[PDB]
Amino acid sequence: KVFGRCELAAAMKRHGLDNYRGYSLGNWVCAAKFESNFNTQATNRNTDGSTDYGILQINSRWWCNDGRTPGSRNLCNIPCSALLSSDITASVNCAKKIVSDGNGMNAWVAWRNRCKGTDVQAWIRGCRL
Ligand SMILES: CC(=O)N[C@@H]1[C@@H](O)[C@H](O[C@@H]2O[C@H](CO)[C@@H](O[C@@H]3O[C@H](CO)[C@@H](O)[C@H](O)[C@H]3NC(C)=O)[C@H](O)[C@H]2NC(C)=O)[C@@H](CO)O[C@H]1O
Repeated sequence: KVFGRCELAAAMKRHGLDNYRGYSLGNWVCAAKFESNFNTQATNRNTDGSTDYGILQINSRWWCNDGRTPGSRNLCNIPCSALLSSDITASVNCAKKIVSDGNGMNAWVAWRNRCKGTDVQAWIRGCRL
């Protein structure tokens, strides 16, 4: 499913992401935009052999099990395919664990390079929240 900007904002808010760990909603929407272009089915393989999954491009080396990443840690205890669902619950629950792991949102390379330090509030402009 390819979410619309405000549609995603609403879903993430509903799932408790607004200001989770001090990160406003605009940060999460900006991250999803640049990580997957709001597409829940997005996947991208990395050089180390791991793969990033879904709306928030969660990596198989640490967070989920895809059965083909030797050394995967599976910290969110879920098959990576669960992160591609049209329902973002699994992705959100796992993201909460990731952002709490010590490096905050820096865990998302696109957030660090394209969202961090920008006016993220613009990402939720005009949305009925
Ligand atoms: C969204 C996504 O999946 N992002 C991936 C990153 O999570 C990953 O970065 C590495 O993540 C691990 C797990 O959070 C980091 O290890 C943690 O480091 C912190 C502080 O340094 C420490 O407090 C934690 O104990 C430790 N976690 C454990 C359980 O070992 C690790 O530092 C990150 N590596 C780097 C280079 O930032 C990167 C890299 O694989 O991939 C993203 O896709």
